[PDB]
Amino acid sequence: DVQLQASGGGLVQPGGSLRVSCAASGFTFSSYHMAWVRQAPGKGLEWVSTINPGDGSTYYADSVKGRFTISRDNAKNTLYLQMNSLKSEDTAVYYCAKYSGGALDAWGQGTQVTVSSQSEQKLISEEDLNHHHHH
Repeated sequence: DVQLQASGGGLVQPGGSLRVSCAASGFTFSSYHMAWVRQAPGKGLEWVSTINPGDGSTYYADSVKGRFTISRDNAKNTLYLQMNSLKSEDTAVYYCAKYSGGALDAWGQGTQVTVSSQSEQKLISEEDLNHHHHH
């Protein structure tokens, strides 16, 4: 009936910030209930945050109320989340789903989010510079 897709996972450091999103297709956010779930190596998925259309009543998994930020657009069909104050916990796969009782079903694709340290490598071997050249 309703299928959604999530992505935008990146590599951050313990205490950074990651902006992930989930483009749904089938209904409107400012009318239906949605949430952001996560699944670490294996696990069984966990509802991190849930947003309510209209007033704005927000609910979290408690251990993420002051960790992740669940927000969305009333006219764009998308679910965004801010991954701040990491602690090797955010490292998992997040999905977006509609609320229908007290648990999420998760129909998203699966955004791979990971947290590490000293991973600024990118391989250049040609001086990245900054703006000392514009061809």
